[PDB]
Amino acid sequence: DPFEMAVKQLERAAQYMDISEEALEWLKKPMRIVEVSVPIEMDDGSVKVFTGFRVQHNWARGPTKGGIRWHPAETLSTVKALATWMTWKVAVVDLPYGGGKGGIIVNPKELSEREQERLARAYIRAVYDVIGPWTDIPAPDVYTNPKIMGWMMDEYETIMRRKGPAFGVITGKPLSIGGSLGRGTATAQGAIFTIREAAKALGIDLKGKKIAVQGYGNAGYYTAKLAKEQLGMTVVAVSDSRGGIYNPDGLDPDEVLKWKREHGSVKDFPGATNITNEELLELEVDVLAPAAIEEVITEKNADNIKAKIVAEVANGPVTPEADDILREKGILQIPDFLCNAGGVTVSYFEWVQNINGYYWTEEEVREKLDKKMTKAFWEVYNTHKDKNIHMRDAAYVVAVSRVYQAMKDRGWVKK
Repeated sequence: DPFEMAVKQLERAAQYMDISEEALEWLKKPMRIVEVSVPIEMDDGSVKVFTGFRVQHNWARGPTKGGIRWHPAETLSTVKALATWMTWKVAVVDLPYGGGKGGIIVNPKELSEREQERLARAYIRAVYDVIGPWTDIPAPDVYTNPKIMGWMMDEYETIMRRKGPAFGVITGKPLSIGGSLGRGTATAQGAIFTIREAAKALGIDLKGKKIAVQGYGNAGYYTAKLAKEQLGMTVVAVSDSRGGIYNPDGLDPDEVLKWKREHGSVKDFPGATNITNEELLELEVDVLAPAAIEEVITEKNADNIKAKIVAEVANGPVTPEADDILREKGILQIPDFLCNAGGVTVSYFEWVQNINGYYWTEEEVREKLDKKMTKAFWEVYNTHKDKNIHMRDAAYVVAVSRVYQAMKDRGWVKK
């Protein structure tokens, strides 16, 4: 059970900090869960009803934030756990946000464009009473895209009768309608900033060093590319689901992406030796950035990791036992929800731009993301050094401490 795992993680985090029992009990339960029926008209004329969710875990720090998932395997427990996880994600980077999450149990591959638009509009019509620019701001997620986000924003604006900033009700919108610059490279840019801060903390100069990226999707490719130009590092290995490649002299991320786009995979790249993901994770490098399927570092390969810095771009790619093993080896790990917090930070920036009615440029968005990521990483690392605990635990302590302080300030909990 996902919610049980989230609650267990929260209890483990509370073990390393001084938090009252009533606050822990408050945080173990989402503050509002909304389950609604989503009726749409199919192209054949029949009416189908889908199950939609909108979980608002906590809003002590501000309006809740979280994406909407369109997956056939969606469950209320998964949405609750992801909302609980969104709370700490926005808390670690000091955003004025709470935790939220949505989801519809639907297979979008079986739905046409008109049916998808009807589904988005009906979901907005169903959850309008619990969402808003200052109440709950949805976002893109798995199997959802900026097109659906724009449809949802249009439906919300139609229902609201344009009485306020309807652009700010939802993030990830297209640039033509309340969109924000720098959204495509948000996660990779945040990961690069955290990697640079980690190198500064460890005293390593990344100029001319080596990086290996596990996973070559959007985040992985942009991370490798970002690193290559901004950090000056040498990309020596990238991998895909089919396989991976290695080159001591370095790989060009643009050429690798073009070859992957042409042939469907990064395998058989010219001048590169084809390798499997398992030895790619074990390469002698300085930075390792798993940006693919989670749980890639376990008991089998934990002892064989030779990277100095492990930037968990993906969602929890390292098991807690592997976490302890790598910590014993002196390898610094950037926590998963801290390394990839650039996306939510850029969504917050988009919300600020929509609320204010004034839109920034690429440079400003990139200067603000730099400040936010640097401050969050340094706070987490200072907690690491002071409490002599695992980085992951330090980030959890920071997030839970911020949420607990916000709850105490409102008077929700008296201890």
